[PDB]
Amino acid sequence: NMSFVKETVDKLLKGYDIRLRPDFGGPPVCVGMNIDIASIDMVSEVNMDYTLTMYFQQYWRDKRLAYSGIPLNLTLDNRVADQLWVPDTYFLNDKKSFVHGVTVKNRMIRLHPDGTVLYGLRITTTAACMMDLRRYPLDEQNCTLEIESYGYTTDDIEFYWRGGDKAVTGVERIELPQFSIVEHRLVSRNVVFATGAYPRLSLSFRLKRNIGYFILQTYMPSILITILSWVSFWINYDASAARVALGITTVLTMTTINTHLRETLPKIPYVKAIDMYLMGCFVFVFLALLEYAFVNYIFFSQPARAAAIDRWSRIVFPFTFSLFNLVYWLYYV
Amino acid sequence: NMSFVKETVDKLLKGYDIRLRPDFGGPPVCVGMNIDIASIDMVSEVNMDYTLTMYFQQYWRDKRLAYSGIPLNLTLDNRVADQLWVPDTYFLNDKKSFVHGVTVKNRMIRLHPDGTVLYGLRITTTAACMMDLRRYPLDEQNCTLEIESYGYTTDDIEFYWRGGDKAVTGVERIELPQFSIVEHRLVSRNVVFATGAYPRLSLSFRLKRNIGYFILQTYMPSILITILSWVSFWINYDASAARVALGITTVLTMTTINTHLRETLPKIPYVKAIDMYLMGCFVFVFLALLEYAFVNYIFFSQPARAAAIDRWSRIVFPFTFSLFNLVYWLYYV
Amino acid sequence: NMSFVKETVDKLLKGYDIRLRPDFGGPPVCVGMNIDIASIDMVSEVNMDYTLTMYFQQYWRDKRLAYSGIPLNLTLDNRVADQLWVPDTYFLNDKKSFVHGVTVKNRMIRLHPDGTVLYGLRITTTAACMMDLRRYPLDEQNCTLEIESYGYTTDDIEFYWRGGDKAVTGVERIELPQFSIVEHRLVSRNVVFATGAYPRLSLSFRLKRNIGYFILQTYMPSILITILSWVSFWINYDASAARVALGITTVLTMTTINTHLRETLPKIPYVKAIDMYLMGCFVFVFLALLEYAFVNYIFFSQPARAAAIDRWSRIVFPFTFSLFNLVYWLYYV
Amino acid sequence: NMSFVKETVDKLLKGYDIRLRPDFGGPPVCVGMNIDIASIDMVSEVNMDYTLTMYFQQYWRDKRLAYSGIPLNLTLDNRVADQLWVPDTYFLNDKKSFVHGVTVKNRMIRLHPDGTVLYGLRITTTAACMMDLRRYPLDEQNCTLEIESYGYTTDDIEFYWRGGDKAVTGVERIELPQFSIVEHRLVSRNVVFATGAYPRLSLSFRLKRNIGYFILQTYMPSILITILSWVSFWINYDASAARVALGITTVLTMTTINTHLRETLPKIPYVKAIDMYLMGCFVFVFLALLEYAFVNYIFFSQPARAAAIDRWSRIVFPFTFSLFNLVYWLYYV
Amino acid sequence: NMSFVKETVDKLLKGYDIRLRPDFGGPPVCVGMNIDIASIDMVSEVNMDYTLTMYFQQYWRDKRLAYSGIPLNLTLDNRVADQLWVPDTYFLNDKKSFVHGVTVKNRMIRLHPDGTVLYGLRITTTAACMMDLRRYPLDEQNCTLEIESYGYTTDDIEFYWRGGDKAVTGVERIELPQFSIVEHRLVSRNVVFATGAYPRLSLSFRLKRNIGYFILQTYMPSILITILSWVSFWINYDASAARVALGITTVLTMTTINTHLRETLPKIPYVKAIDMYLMGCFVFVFLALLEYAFVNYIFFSQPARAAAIDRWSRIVFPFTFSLFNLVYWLYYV
Ligand SMILES: *[C@@H]1O[C@H](CO)[C@@H](O[C@@H]2O[C@H](CO)[C@@H](O[C@@H]3O[C@H](CO[C@H]4O[C@H](CO)[C@@H](O)[C@H](O)[C@@H]4O)[C@@H](O)[C@H](O[C@H]4O[C@H](CO)[C@@H](O)[C@H](O)[C@@H]4O)[C@@H]3O)[C@H](O)[C@H]2NC(C)=O)[C@H](O)[C@H]1NC(C)=O
Ligand SMILES: *[C@@H]1O[C@H](CO)[C@@H](O[C@@H]2O[C@H](CO)[C@@H](O[C@@H]3O[C@H](CO[C@H]4O[C@H](CO)[C@@H](O)[C@H](O)[C@@H]4O)[C@@H](O)[C@H](O[C@H]4O[C@H](CO)[C@@H](O)[C@H](O)[C@@H]4O)[C@@H]3O)[C@H](O)[C@H]2NC(C)=O)[C@H](O)[C@H]1NC(C)=O
Ligand SMILES: *[C@@H]1O[C@H](CO)[C@@H](O[C@@H]2O[C@H](CO)[C@@H](O[C@@H]3O[C@H](CO[C@H]4O[C@H](CO)[C@@H](O)[C@H](O)[C@@H]4O)[C@@H](O)[C@H](O[C@H]4O[C@H](CO)[C@@H](O)[C@H](O)[C@@H]4O)[C@@H]3O)[C@H](O)[C@H]2NC(C)=O)[C@H](O)[C@H]1NC(C)=O
Ligand SMILES: *[C@@H]1O[C@H](CO)[C@@H](O[C@@H]2O[C@H](CO)[C@@H](O[C@@H]3O[C@H](CO[C@H]4O[C@H](CO)[C@@H](O)[C@H](O)[C@@H]4O)[C@@H](O)[C@H](O[C@H]4O[C@H](CO)[C@@H](O)[C@H](O)[C@@H]4O)[C@@H]3O)[C@H](O)[C@H]2NC(C)=O)[C@H](O)[C@H]1NC(C)=O
Ligand SMILES: *[C@@H]1O[C@H](CO)[C@@H](O[C@@H]2O[C@H](CO)[C@@H](O[C@@H]3O[C@H](CO[C@H]4O[C@H](CO)[C@@H](O)[C@H](O)[C@@H]4O)[C@@H](O)[C@H](O[C@H]4O[C@H](CO)[C@@H](O)[C@H](O)[C@@H]4O)[C@@H]3O)[C@H](O)[C@H]2NC(C)=O)[C@H](O)[C@H]1NC(C)=O
Ligand SMILES: *[C@@H]1O[C@H](CO)[C@@H](O[C@@H]2O[C@H](CO)[C@@H](O)[C@H](O)[C@H]2NC(C)=O)[C@H](O)[C@H]1NC(C)=O
Ligand SMILES: *[C@@H]1O[C@H](CO)[C@@H](O[C@@H]2O[C@H](CO)[C@@H](O)[C@H](O)[C@H]2NC(C)=O)[C@H](O)[C@H]1NC(C)=O
Ligand SMILES: *[C@@H]1O[C@H](CO)[C@@H](O)[C@H](O)[C@H]1NC(C)=O
Ligand SMILES: NCCc1c[nH]cn1
Repeated sequence: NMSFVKETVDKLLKGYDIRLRPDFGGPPVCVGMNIDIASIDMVSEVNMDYTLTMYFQQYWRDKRLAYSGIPLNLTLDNRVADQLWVPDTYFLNDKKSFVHGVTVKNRMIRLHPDGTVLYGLRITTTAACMMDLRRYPLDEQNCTLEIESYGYTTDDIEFYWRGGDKAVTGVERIELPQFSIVEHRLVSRNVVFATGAYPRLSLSFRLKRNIGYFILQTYMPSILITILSWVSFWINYDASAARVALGITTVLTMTTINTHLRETLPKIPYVKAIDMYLMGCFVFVFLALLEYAFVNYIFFSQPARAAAIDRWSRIVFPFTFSLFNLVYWLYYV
Repeated sequence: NMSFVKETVDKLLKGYDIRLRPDFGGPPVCVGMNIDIASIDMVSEVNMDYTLTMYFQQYWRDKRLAYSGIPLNLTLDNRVADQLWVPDTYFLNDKKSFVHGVTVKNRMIRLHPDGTVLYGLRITTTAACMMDLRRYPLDEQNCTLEIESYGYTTDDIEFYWRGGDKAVTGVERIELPQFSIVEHRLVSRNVVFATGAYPRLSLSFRLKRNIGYFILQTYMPSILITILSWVSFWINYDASAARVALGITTVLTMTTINTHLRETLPKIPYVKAIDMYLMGCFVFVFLALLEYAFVNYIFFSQPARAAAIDRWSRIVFPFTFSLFNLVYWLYYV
Repeated sequence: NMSFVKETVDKLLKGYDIRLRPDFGGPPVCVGMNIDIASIDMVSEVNMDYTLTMYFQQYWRDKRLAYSGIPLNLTLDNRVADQLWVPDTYFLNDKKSFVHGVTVKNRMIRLHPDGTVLYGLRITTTAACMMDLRRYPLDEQNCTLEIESYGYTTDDIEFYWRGGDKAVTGVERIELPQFSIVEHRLVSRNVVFATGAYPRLSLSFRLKRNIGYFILQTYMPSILITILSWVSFWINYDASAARVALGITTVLTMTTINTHLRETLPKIPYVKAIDMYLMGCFVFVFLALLEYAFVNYIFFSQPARAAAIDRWSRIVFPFTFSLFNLVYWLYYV
Repeated sequence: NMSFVKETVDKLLKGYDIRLRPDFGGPPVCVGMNIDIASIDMVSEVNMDYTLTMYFQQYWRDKRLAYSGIPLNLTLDNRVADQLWVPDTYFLNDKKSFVHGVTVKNRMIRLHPDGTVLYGLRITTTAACMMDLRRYPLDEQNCTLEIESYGYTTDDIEFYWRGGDKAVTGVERIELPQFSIVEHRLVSRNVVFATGAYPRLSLSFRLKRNIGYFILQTYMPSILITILSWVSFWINYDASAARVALGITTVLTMTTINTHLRETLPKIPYVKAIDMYLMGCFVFVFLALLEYAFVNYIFFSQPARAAAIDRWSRIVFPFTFSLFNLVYWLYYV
Repeated sequence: NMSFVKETVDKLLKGYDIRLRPDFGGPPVCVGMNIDIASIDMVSEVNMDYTLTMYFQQYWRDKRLAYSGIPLNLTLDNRVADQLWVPDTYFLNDKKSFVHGVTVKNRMIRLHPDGTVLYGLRITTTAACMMDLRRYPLDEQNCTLEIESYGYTTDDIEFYWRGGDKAVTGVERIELPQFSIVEHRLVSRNVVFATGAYPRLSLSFRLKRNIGYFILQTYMPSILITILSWVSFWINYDASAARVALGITTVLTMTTINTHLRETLPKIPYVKAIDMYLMGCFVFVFLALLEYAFVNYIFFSQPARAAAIDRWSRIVFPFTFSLFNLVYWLYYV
């Protein structure tokens, strides 16, 4: 009977003060939370933030909304949520979050006979994640979503994960093009500020970055250019022009590769591992050119010593570069 | 008689409760749906999403809105839609969507004497499509648009296509630049979540990326540079300058092509077939240059051995390149 | 008497029903439309759309608003437009449009003694224009703005241009940095959909691109680089290093030019005219380098043959390039 | 007495008709405008528009709001501006303007005992400024802001700058990194349209561009490269490789500079002064290389003629470049 | 008893007039402001602005809201903030600011028994901060946040930091990668405009840029290229091709590095210190090439003088560059 249900809803909402929390002046209202992660849209190191779309649901108990005589759970229209009390839950570290509004506001209100209220939203947020990219791209990020009550202290509200360790779902279905979610954690605690103690929930992901693309697109050209520089040591004895032309081509190619690659890398202004590796390759080709210059300078007066120096460099350069490569791949793994 | 129509409408809306679905507590309301796709703006591989503009239409029946004495269809102003009940339909896999509002909100409400309601919106949505670019650019994508009620379960609402396979129209007129609509499919089903069973409609497009410019511009340069690296072998000593020029040209052109195609392609992190093809061609030409360097170094010592190495390279390099190309092509096509 | 005018307006708006169109259940209400174009902000080929700012004016006759005793055209505050029926006019091919709202909403309501209503808005609309860049940058586009009633069919409303071909003004004052408006047309007709017949207005512009910037930026440097690559023919063959360096550097310059210019071009899936010209220049310079390689290979055997080949090249390359330029410029113009 | 002030304000607003302008049916209302420019955020040549943040104040007299018994100016809350008549003032040439809304809407209403109303807003407008970049980067631009009534005509409203030439303040404190505000002018007039005459105010700035950055980073590298190209003439003509490499690498460096400058400089579909200068330098280096080619071709038969041509080139090329620079700098300054 | 609290609140708001400030026509209302800074999202030199997120809390006393019988602080729902009077506080140097509204408007209202009101917001604002980038990338910037009453003068409202110097917290926790916060200052004063005197609060940060990234990616390549241009000196002057090619290769590499760095570095329209350093390095390599040109011109007639010139240059160029670098690093540090 629609008229009877309308009468019940009007009776519930009449004399109902939306400005007062449930059990005002009494025990805090326990609010449980569920997060169904639809998808992690993207992760950006330039802005150091990740975009996250989720179904965020809050469960609590408002005795003023308890009804009797109806053996049903009333799934009301979303607009009635504007006439109820809802927790002032906000995301601590978000930068731009919104609730989808097509074709209507993605909002669900479900009343229960015992006064229990379920309130669901579909939120696309952009949470800030500070990233330690000193080991980029061989890095590992820990990005968290923080949930807190904005106004009410722990004396008026409490947050708990509804469902224990399985309160957050959908993480296993996330397809991140570059990262792999190694682990996710749920944390509940109380934080302290000048006004008092606030409840706090935290959903943490550990993202591990794939390195195949960097290996097959970033390091390999530099290694090949270094080998091409090494080729110079086995070019004639008096090729004062062809050998220096090969070195010139090597240096110009190294500069072009570094410039274009840094263009194809995030513009974050601090030293990274790939920057160190490219600097090392540049220093190595520069040292090869310096060795050629010194050999050419001493070639006319002491040809035997020049040839000996060239032969010794033929071994020293690959060995020193391999030592540097080993210490680099062991320092960053 | 506008006065009589206005009185009838006022009687219809007097006592109407938008917080209660039609036939509340009884059978679920069957909501039929039509989509008329105006156009698809773009299918971005970088963000893995596609923009779609459509004339979404919902058809249902609310017996509270049935009117008598007017043997016509009441095409009311869109604002009356705020005073009625509308389903909480939302697109499950959208990242941003809006209803156009110029000059007025693009919205149509039509009432029939038997309580039938037709509700039209003009919606532009950026729906997420997780592409698979392993076989890029010869891959075939499948991008879907999902439609699902938010709050009401199957006990309160049911979805179906109004017109069978003719429910969605305008697909054949989609002017996609880089894709072609191979086939569009309409699916209806139910999905069980922790909160119950919900209806689901799906509109899926299969897109075959046009080979075209990709074949005509990407693989051919690499093949030609490999052919040049081959023809660099049939060089005697007196034409050594020409061989040096050919080798340097091959290396520089390969590097420039690699950088250009890694800068002017959708910046997806993970590797793909084209990347492996380009790296293989680079490796082949680099190894050809290394072979020339070894031949030049050992030419003075044992010219017969150097000539034998040159001839064996002439025999082997095209054969190995052809084997690599065939295994790559049958591994991806 | 301001109070008397207030009483008259209140009497006009007392009992007025916005949800019902004028002449409801009778002849369709004729609406005459004027457009005063302010400027065309941009015409993006990347997004294939143009931004257009205009004053959109609608003219109809709602006899429910007819008043007597005040021989003046009542210019009312724009907010009263929220209390009147206005046509659900929308733009068929827009993507993102809005009405400026600073300092107030750019909206104008003017009532006339015979019930005539004039309703003006200032609209900035991004209309999609699916271009044809096969002849880029010598193309001639045709971009249209489509105006249609959303909910009401031709039985309820009938659009027409108020003033004939003079219904659209401000075309001559449009300042397009790149294009030049050749012609504009106004079309009025009816279009049939499954929901009935709808009025349709179309405002079409034909835009002709200006090629001077592309002439100086691209077409001249490519020609100069090709002519410079032709220099190697006059250089004596015995100076192998000079010709090798010239060919390699011309190839590298052409590669850099092509890469930068393509990166400054959209990713449409077909080859434009400028791409054809750049590819032709690249082919010419690469062929000159290969011709030098062939001459340096065969000069040891038959020096007279090599000299004859060079003397033939000095005529063939300029003649072939002149023929290529002639066919390219005649084909596209 | 707060209650007495509340009663007076309510009596002022009781029976107030916001739909009618003050003194309706009589003399037009006089609106005096002040602008206090906080900053000019940016100037963009790509979009040809400038961002402008201002305090915009309007002064008029509505005798319906006159009150007695309170010898004080009533600074009311901004929300009361939604209950008062305000002029429909808009900016004729803006594209995206808004009123700031943190913490509250930046808006001020001040009522005077004689009924005078002062209405202040904080507006950030992106105004469209057409620019003549024929003399970029040596150009001087003129950017205007147009203020006009939308609905009311000269028979209903009249604009005048309040304070004469001191109406607009804050101009001297504007800090444009690239421009310098030479002058600003205030103009008041009437514009005729099909709907009658409308008041119009215009605040115009004349901005002169700073050229130090363009001298350091743009002209100087080109001049240095052109000078470096002349090194070829002071090298012995038998060293074919050295001079060929010099000419071709100068051409390559000039191409790199030109392309990267075009990428960095704002996009424009026409020819600028800087482009003319770059093309001139390119022509000079191209002619230097061509002259060297002529010398290398004719040196064997007539070494005396080759030496004479080299001496004439040494005399002419610096002289011709100096003359070209002198005429270029005299024409554009 | 929640009904008692509801009655108390209704009595508080019975007849409350939001349009009137507390003690209207009396002493000015003291507003104490606290700021809890969460993070600084970015600091931009292209736009000269920084993004700041903060908990902004205002403290004042409204006697109209004083209540008795409830010995507790009433933390109300944020929506009640629309039913009270709040200061028209705004930020004087902001460009785009908003209050986060997920899952609700991040806003807090707390009423104290003595009528004291605490009103908190969570605000993200893009505050303009003009920068003196002459010493970039070794500069120290000063960015200020200005807080002022928009409509009320010092006769009606007074701003003061609440808690003394401890009014702003969270500064030490700001994680800026590129910059490093040195000192933050709080200033309180009154400014005088044409209308009257307005209160003003200012929060100033002094940021110091970090130069390690610039040193290891922007200065070292130039230093290495200059050292290579030096090593060009030790080649005997007879070899024209080698020295000429090395000098011009250094010039071309310097130009490419400069252009790609200007692309990667911020695009500000005026001169910095890095630009002067790059111009100095370019001048050094240019002078090295010119010196070799002079030596190659005079080597045949004056071999002793040419040898002496080379020997002297081998010490002069390193010494001159060392002096230039010492001057540069002492001037800017
Ligand atoms: C990314 O980085 C963040 C930190 O920046 C990590 O978050 C931390 O996660 C750990 C768990 O892995 C948290 O440690 C746990 O804190 C709980 C809360 O402590 C508060 O409340 C208790 C009372 O309930 C107080 O006693 C305490 O002082 C705090 O006020 C504890 O309840 C947990 O205790 C668990 O272990 C102990 C033994 O050590 C047992 O006795 C307990 O029963 C229980 O099992 C625990 O200490 C830590 O607080 C988090 N920090 C923050 C800032 O959130 C993320 O985990 C990381 N990401 C990933 C993927 O790891
Ligand atoms: C892009 O990729 C998506 C998948 O990711 C494809 O979507 C699938 O489309 C197929 C059809 O092409 C769907 O298969 C159909 O499912 C219907 C629903 O079945 C569900 O419900 C029933 C109970 O009602 C369950 O028993 C069942 O397990 C499912 O949960 C079926 O009714 C269909 O059956 C049809 O065929 C059978 C014979 O095979 C007949 O007996 C039936 O009468 C009927 O004709 C059918 O099986 C599939 O469910 C879709 N997947 C998803 C996840 O929705 C898109 O098609 C693809 N894009 C393109 C262009 O192809
Ligand atoms: C950019 O491209 C668009 C098309 O994509 C062009 O728009 C077309 O413009 C032409 C006119 O130049 C339009 O053709 C005209 O259509 C009118 C409307 O037809 C409807 O109404 C009539 C009855 O009035 C019906 O019979 C008909 O079936 C339609 O329902 C016609 O009235 C016009 O008639 C012309 O020809 C007849 C002879 O056949 C003459 O007697 C008339 O006097 C008149 O000359 C005409 O047919 C066409 O419809 C437009 N296309 C679309 C899709 O609307 C733009 O012009 C182009 N841009 C530029 C700048 O040219
Ligand atoms: C950027 O470029 C714009 C133009 O595109 C410049 O704007 C022009 O500014 C000049 C002033 O510098 C304007 O000229 C003045 O116009 C006034 C208004 O005239 C109108 O209204 C009067 C009635 O009030 C009518 O009679 C008249 O026909 C117009 O309809 C005049 O009052 C001014 O007259 C003054 O000078 C004359 C002599 O020239 C005297 O005889 C008068 O007594 C009086 O002293 C004057 O003519 C011009 O109108 C503006 N253009 C436009 C389109 O409005 C900007 O100045 C420029 N930017 C900068 C920084 O300079
Ligand atoms: C970034 O740049 C801004 C400026 O753009 C700097 O802001 C300035 O900060 C200084 C303090 O470091 C301010 O100077 C202070 O002004 C106060 C206000 O003076 C007015 O009001 C008093 C009465 O209260 C009048 O007497 C006076 O005439 C003014 O009308 C003073 O009260 C302060 O005095 C304090 O210091 C002095 C010693 O310097 C003591 O003798 C006093 O007893 C007292 O302790 C002081 O003079 C200045 O006004 C600010 N400028 C602006 C425009 O706000 C930032 O500091 C800078 N960033 C950083 C990190 O430094
Ligand atoms: C209405 O809500 C109640 C409470 O959530 C539902 O009761 C659940 O019923 C399922 C079995 O159907 C049990 O497994 C759960 O444990 C019950 N919940 C609790 C808290 O005991 C009830 O099913 C719902 N009814 C409808 C029609 O939605
Ligand atoms: C009101 O709308 C209904 C539904 O579109 C119209 O009924 C249709 O009439 C056509 C013939 O004109 C039939 O082919 C359809 O099958 C009918 N559909 C239904 C659902 O009945 C009806 O004609 C309209 N009213 C008027 C006066 O035209
Ligand atoms: C709460 O206080 C109100 C107002 O005094 C009173 O009417 C009501 O009866 C009280 N409720 C209880 C349970 O005492
Ligand atoms: N243009 C009227 C609405 C419509 C057309 N097609 C589908 N819906």
